[PDB]
Amino acid sequence: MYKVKVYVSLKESVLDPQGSAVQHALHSMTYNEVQDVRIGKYMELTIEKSDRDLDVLVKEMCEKLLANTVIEDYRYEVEE
Amino acid sequence: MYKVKVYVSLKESVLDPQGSAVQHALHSMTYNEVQDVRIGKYMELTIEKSDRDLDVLVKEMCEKLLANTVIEDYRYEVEE
Amino acid sequence: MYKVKVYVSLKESVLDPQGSAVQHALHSMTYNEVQDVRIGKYMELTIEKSDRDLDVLVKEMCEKLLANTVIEDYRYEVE
Amino acid sequence: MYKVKVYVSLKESVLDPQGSAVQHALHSMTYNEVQDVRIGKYMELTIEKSDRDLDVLVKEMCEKLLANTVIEDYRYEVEE
Repeated sequence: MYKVKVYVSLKESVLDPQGSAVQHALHSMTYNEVQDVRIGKYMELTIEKSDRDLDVLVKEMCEKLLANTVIEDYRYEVEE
Repeated sequence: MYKVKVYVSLKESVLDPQGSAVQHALHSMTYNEVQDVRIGKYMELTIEKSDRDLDVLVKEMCEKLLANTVIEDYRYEVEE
Repeated sequence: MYKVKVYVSLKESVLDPQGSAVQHALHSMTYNEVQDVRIGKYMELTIEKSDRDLDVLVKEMCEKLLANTVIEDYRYEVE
Repeated sequence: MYKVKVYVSLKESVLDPQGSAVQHALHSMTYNEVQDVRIGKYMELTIEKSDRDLDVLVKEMCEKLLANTVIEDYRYEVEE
């Protein structure tokens, strides 16, 4: 069947307090050449396949659960 | 400037309670064609080339903070 | 619009002289730490909203042009 | 060991003749929803770990062989 990977990232225009806290921790570890950190979501979905189209299925699952379209962009991969 | 995306997931010999809660959530929405859900971390770093080897720098950050080497695996991407 | 990236690669069970030539070339350039080289195909397509299923579209485009289903594997991305 | 993938494509300020040919064939196959086609190179390399920095290594292999510095762009992926 299908192995779909969905990547979710906060649109550039939005701020990321968690990513900044991490960056700070990295500076706290002397890894001070990290001028900025961004934290997103990564998902591996093993999809069978029903009377529903692959693109519609993934877009629906993304557009309403896996992601919050007013703060995060996404892209996805597929391989059988 | 190097853009460094790190992808951490969880060994395949490790359960993913978080992924399960999601599969269940997706099924309740009729997306019953999801056989499994693994949830991972995606991180975009912005590095300013220093006196430290890039591969050395990335390996250390992942191994010491970004990815728990005991229950997770990782890979990364580099771009200028 | 769909920015779509398909990746065609020779199956592991197939030999790749081109890759082995490039690897040799590298060795000549003193990079002997390269124990192997595989050369694949990278296509970046822009697809408009179609009445057809994206996965279905790509599979067909590969099976009959972008990929020789006899010696190559593929995968793809969508944005 | 290191599985290294280098992705060379062609700068966007350059035409992709090889792609237009591909686009045409697809349109002839009736797949007219194809608005454009850019073709690139995919390369999987297995590299022994050395004192050398992967980034430097890759950068160099590209500047002199894998990728034409004048008309192409590259990025890469690393996994142990």
